[PDB]
Amino acid sequence: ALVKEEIQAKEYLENLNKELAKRTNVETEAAWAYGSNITDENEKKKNEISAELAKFMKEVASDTTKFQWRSYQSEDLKRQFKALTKLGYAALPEDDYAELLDTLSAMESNFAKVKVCDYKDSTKCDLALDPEIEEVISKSRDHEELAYYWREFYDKAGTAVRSQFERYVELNTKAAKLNNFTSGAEAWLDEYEDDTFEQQLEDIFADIRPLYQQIHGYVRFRLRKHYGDAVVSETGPIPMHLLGNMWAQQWSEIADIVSPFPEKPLVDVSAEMEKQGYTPLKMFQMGDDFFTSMNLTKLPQDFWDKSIIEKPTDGRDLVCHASAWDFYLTDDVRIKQCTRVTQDQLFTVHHELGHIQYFLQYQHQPFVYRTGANPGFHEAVGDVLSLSVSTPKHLEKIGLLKDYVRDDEARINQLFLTALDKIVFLPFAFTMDKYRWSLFRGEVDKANWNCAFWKLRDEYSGIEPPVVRSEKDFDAPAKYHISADVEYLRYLVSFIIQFQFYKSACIKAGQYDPDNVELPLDNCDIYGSAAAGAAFHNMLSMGASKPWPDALEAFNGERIMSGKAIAEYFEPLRVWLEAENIKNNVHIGWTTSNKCVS
Ligand SMILES: *[C@@H]1O[C@H](CO)[C@@H](O[C@@H]2O[C@H](CO)[C@@H](O[C@@H]3O[C@H](CO[C@H]4O[C@H](CO)[C@@H](O)[C@H](O)[C@@H]4O)[C@@H](O)[C@H](O[C@H]4O[C@H](CO[C@@H]5O[C@H](CO)[C@@H](O)[C@H](O)[C@@H]5O)[C@@H](O)[C@H](O)[C@@H]4O)[C@@H]3O)[C@H](O)[C@H]2NC(C)=O)[C@H](O)[C@H]1NC(C)=O
Ligand SMILES: C[C@H](N[C@@H](CCc1ccccc1)C(=O)O)C(=O)N1CCC[C@H]1C(=O)O
Ligand SMILES: *[C@@H]1O[C@H](CO)[C@@H](O)[C@H](O)[C@H]1NC(C)=O
Ligand SMILES: *[C@@H]1O[C@H](CO)[C@@H](O)[C@H](O)[C@H]1NC(C)=O
Ligand SMILES: [Zn+2]
Repeated sequence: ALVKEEIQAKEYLENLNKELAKRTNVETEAAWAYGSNITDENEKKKNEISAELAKFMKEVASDTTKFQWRSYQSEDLKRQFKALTKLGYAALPEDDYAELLDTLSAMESNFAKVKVCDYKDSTKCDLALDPEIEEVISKSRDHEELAYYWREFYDKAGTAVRSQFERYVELNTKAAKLNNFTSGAEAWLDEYEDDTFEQQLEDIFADIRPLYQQIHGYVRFRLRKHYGDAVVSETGPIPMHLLGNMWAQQWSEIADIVSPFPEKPLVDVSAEMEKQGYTPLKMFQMGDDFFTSMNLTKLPQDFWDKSIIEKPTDGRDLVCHASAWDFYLTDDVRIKQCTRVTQDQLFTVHHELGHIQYFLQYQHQPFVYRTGANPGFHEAVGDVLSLSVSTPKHLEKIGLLKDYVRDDEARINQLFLTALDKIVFLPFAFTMDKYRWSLFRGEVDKANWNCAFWKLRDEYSGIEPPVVRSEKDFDAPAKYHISADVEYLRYLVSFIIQFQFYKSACIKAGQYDPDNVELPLDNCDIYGSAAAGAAFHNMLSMGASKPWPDALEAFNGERIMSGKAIAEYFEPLRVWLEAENIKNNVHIGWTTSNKCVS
């Protein structure tokens, strides 16, 4: 009978979770070794261990049918069993799974191994994205130089893997259908446990979209004054190579030429960091300090012993794209980052340490619950601290910002700078998954795959390639997450919910009061706040033990994902910018791009 079985089921789950953690540890070590050191041998090792774990998962999913788990009284036991039924790629036949792994490593290794020739020196051909190409994209204001590096990178990181990407789409679809999802889009969306999640995001995006259009319009206007009308048109999409980022996902690198008040201070602490002799180690130690200051968990010795926080100086190939790793034991957590001493990198350090903190907070949970409440929660943690670190308030405390006067104009500059990262990113993030969803769902014919990408980038972000592209090119995989098969919606969710977390943490810290002019949201510093840390502890320690609205409720008593907080943060900017665009007769919106030939 069911009472006796449920008791047996509890014991079954307890043992199985511990077994799954141990088996996943082995897979994770092999994946770490490959990412840290790309070789044919490490690839083979990584993929063979994954195939072995996949085989075990199949047996697990099969064994769940021996339990009447849907009949059980315990919501907790039912939730754990449900988690185990979800095979993902491991549902594929043995041979198909092996082919998918080989396809995935082919794409990620291609991305990681991209090298281009110097614009001025065709003999020097060892320029990698990180740091060489990204340095040019972020710093150069020579539009032809920028266009050169754009084309070279997209051709090598994107177009080169079209056939592998096509096969990946086929196998991802096959896997999804074996799990009885319609496509990989539904498989990804399942992580958010909400059948209205897409509509919710459409509604939030629509509310914020008008603010994006104002920022876009103003940036385009300012770029015209810098580059001239031969390079930037008033009415067309912005040429994306001028936006300071390879994918135009964040525009903060061009703040010095588009800032509302160029005669007033604009926060850029990179120079001071270098002057004061900052190192990657110091940046991570400072991140550690921020977390512990909030009464959260200190980084364990394994982190310091085993992390890679600087680009290796030997000849080896590796994945330099920053990442945080859980090894599913106790206190074995690691970061791999090719750390540079810049302001932007200080934020990346805090982002990655947010992941690490989440790992530490939930490591006592059973294996199946050792992940984020939803993928967006995991991405949000570090960014909440980054919002605080980025404030003039905090940066003055740590001696990185000197002789700063926070008048009305300096505040607008700072808000605009933040928006160049936070608002600009929203349409970008949405398009990454809108694109892949449309491919997964079979909504775009193979003949139209590349122009379908640029169509979305045009429709949502109002940006376009610097040169004419066609279906002979394939540009999507030039973005890491697309080559590496990492779901992107997590970042759209994060950029919305991080402001919900930040607003609440700031209120708990006594750092934000909407009726107090001396306590504005955009200058809140949660450093040293045990009350803010307590909220994080309450939420993060849950892991995935409960549906995400329960995790949000543990933080601040709310159960709904909302664009209220992000709009509240930027409201003073919205008011000022709307007026400024009217004052300067700024054209808003854009004509359809001519840069992808069908
Ligand atoms: C995705 O969706 C798929 C459906 O589109 C689904 O595939 C189905 O899974 C079913 C398993 O749940 C499976 O059902 C079995 O069918 C057997 C006979 O199938 C043959 O004939 C069919 C035509 O009539 C064909 O379509 C098939 O291809 C086969 O040729 C049955 O023999 C079998 O039965 C046994 O099991 C049931 C279930 O028992 C349950 O558990 C306890 C006992 O442990 C019961 O007390 C309880 O009541 C409960 O029912 C017993 O009742 C029975 O006595 C037998 O022991 C069973 O019905 C089905 O064949 C399969 N395919 C199709 C096309 O339907 C996938 O599983 C889904 N995938 C995922 C990941 O969810
Ligand atoms: C730097 C960061 N890395 C990823 C890593 C994703 C990942 C998942 C699984 C395996 C390898 C890498 C992360 O979320 O930490 C990142 O890609 N981020 C942060 C914000 C937006 C997004 C971007 O830069 O596109
Ligand atoms: C990289 O891997 C190779 C074998 O694939 C190994 O011999 C070598 O020690 C590794 N290099 C480094 C720097 O760890
Ligand atoms: C730190 O957290 C613990 C529980 O994790 C709590 O009991 C303690 O009160 C906190 N310290 C402070 C100063 O709030
Ligand atoms: Zn992240």
